[PDB]
Amino acid sequence: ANANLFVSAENSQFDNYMSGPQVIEVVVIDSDINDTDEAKGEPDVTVNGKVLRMVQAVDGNWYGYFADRDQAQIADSTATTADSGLDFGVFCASSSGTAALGFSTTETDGIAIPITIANATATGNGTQTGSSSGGAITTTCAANTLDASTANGTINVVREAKDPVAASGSVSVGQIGLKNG
Amino acid sequence: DPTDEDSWTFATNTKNTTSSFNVDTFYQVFDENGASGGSALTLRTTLSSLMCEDNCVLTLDVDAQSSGTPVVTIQDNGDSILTQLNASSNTNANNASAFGISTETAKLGTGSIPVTITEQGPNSGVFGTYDESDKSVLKITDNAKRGTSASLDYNETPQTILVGFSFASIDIQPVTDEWTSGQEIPVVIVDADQNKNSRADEDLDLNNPDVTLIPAL
Amino acid sequence: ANANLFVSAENSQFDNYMSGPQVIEVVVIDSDINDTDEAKGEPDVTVNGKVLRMVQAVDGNWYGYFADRDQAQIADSTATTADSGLDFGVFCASSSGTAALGFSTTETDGIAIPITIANATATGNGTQTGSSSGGAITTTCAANTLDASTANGTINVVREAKDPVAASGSVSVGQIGLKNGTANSGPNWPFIQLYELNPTGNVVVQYNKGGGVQSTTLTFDTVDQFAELSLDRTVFPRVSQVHATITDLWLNIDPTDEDSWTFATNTKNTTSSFNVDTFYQVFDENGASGGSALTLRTTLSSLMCEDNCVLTLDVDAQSSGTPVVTIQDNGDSILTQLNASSNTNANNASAFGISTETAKLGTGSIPVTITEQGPNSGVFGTYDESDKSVLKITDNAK
Amino acid sequence: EAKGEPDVTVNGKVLRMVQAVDGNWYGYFADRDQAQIADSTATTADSGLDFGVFCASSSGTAALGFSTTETD
Amino acid sequence: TANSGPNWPFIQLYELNPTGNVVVQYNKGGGVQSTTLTFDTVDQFAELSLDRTVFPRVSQVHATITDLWLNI
Amino acid sequence: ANANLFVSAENSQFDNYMSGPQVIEVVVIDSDINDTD
Repeated sequence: ANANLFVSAENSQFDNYMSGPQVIEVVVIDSDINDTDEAKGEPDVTVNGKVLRMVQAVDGNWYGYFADRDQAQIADSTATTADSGLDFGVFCASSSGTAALGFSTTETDGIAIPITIANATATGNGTQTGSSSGGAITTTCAANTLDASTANGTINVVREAKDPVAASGSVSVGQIGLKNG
Repeated sequence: DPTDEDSWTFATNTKNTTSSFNVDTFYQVFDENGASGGSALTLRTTLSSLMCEDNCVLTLDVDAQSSGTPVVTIQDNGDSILTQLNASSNTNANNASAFGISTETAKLGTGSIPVTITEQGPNSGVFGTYDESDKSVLKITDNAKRGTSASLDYNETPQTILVGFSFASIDIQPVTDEWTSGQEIPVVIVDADQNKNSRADEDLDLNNPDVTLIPAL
Repeated sequence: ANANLFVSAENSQFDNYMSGPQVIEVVVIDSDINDTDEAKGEPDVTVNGKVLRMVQAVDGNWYGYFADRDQAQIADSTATTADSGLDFGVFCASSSGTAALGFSTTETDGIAIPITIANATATGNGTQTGSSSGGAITTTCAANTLDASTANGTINVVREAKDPVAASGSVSVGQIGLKNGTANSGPNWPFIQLYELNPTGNVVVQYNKGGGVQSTTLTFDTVDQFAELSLDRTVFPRVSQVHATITDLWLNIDPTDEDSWTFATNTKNTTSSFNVDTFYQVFDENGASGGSALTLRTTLSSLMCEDNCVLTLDVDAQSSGTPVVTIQDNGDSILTQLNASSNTNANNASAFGISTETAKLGTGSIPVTITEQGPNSGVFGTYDESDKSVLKITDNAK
Repeated sequence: EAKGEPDVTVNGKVLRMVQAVDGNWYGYFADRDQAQIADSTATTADSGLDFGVFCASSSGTAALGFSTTETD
Repeated sequence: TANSGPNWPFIQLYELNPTGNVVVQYNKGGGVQSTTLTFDTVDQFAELSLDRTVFPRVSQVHATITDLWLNI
Repeated sequence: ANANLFVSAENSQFDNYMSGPQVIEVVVIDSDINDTD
């Protein structure tokens, strides 16, 4: 398990394999950045050399969730009703990170946010259901996309998530700037 | 889910021959505490594209030799909501095709034996049909015949569920050479037919009608 | 004990068994969430896969209390007067959590809150006394139920509860939203969450944290295989103290307090109306009143007692005319010589009784009191802290 | 910062701990009968073995401002 | 206000068993610390020692008393 | 990689060579100065 980095797929029994539409949790536990009332720096975590953005939680631990792009899209197409079966929520482009989450997600292939689309435009508002075949995600998401959402928390593949650290003094939500924690 | 306890529900009846019917797999039709937790959505035609290699499908055959008496039935437990949809007096609890899920009757209705498994720990990868009270979804029928069997399949490797009886042995064990007045010595019975639960310790209580035999002096 | 999860029933001596109407305390102690001025997230704790709601206290620890649904209901039916005997207070439905406590309790079989019912309606106001048989709890509780309550703190099965953390700035009462946080005298804290458990079946308590999960498994079964009595010596001289120690898991109802039990043990009282009986908290651990005496003899079968909840005594076994054992007051009981006539003396065990409770614990019917050696030990004794036993050998014994 | 009181027990009963300026937690206890017997010698206040004034366990909330109910 | 105020310090009274053990526990994450003490008469640890055997005419008599009981 | 100083061109395979119009990243990671408020 190393010392300070924990990854869900790290299992000796299964020889560190992962497969299918599964989500992988990355946790950092370290005493250097464990405080929640001071603005310590986000820990620098990468998968295949690309940056993984980590949110601090109330236990003083840093969380991040990732999955394969095509498997998330293919699995999400089965979820015909929202927040049931394998729903990853809504597929947004990498550029949408700043407008939707409030921080940059540009070194990722795409993000999956738990909202619903009210105004199903072709461009500015992402894809609710995903593609049965998969591929590149190109539809973007904006700030007006979040406010118009009529049902939050539509992700069903992660259900037990720790509370993001609150905004006090110098500290932002999740210590990295989530718009709603 | 890496943070939660994962629940899966299967349509396993391999002898439902209705043209519309197919063996199928569903995700989170229940919770780990036996709540609703959402609708049932088809996964059968997509399992090829989600990296499934003969390992995402559960099938069951209640009567393998077609003797007329079904060996295995299904029952409710603490991690599922199963209901007897045919409540007619003409049938009983040994009819596996008389159970279904009430909220999801298109694909998990009468016939099409629904079977539910639950994850033993948030991020373990080990699933079971038992609940925390040790009550399995799958039970052997009360009128089952010796020698007959059922067949359960995961990962395209079937296993037989054989029904059999066990010879018993009783033996009083005197602590020393002679049993004298005012001394407790053990009496030991070995009969596998009274071990009806492998996850629980069982007592031969007079008052329980389902304990069929009790020692007597 | 794992690292950060503590469950009361976790005892190597008794092999993690639990039985009867007992309440179980779950405590989380961790340095990651120990602060009380910041809004840290409730820790994620489940029993048999169902959510356990945890309140933060002033020591920076998270508490939750649970019990079997049917055993709480059956035991509560014995408590005929409020806040005496085995009272769990009032039984509310799962939906009532939001209206009564101020937060959701929907993944539970029922909740037990410490109030009293003023307006005993059929629907909107819960059950005061519980069912002798048990079953599903369907009566609901509302916000107007709390306000109309005329006596708060009626739970007697949990008596030593830590103070809920106070509401300052972003922080709510108990950090999860209790509507009134005065412990052991208020209408919300403590409260017991009811779960339907399987006799002879396992009970699993889990805590999910970053870097791995802690579990504790318990067994729910009759526990007469761990129960025994020990005496201090083999042979007793004439004015000796008889120091009797009882170990019984079943007798530790309160996980936070020192449990007191009182017995009518005279097996030769032959009066037709008389029966050997068991009473709960007729005294304190400090020898105070601590409530009335309420019958448990006809209910012990339904509370999972298998030949292990009954104390009997025979003062003269060989009927020689001289009684070997008598009884005396000590620091953990209030015993009185009701026959104070000069014609009798202190060797007459039948001349002692309890003054406040004379129907069933009067003259004759030798009352015997035991006290728990530690809040959550399960080891009881007749000795007090001055080493004065209740049971003494008579001066003229043969 | 408002850190939680550490959980300290004597013979299984809770000991209430006060924080001091050195960042340490303190508590003081004694046998009940010995304090009472010794206090009877102190006929003038704040001289000899005076423990001050003896209060009941319930008095903790009204006098100190926090609960002392698991004490004698 | 310490040692001149009405609340600090204060002593919590406990009923203890003569010739019996007294156990102090602290419960923290990752294990518990315990310390056990005995409550009994302590005249078996008490003695007086003098600095010398023979004393000349204007000597100091240096007497040392060790007694657990005397440390109130 | 030392302890607290990271330079992009530090590659054992290529023997710490650099060439051409390339940009080089220098990163300092230390717990003494890691705060941002």
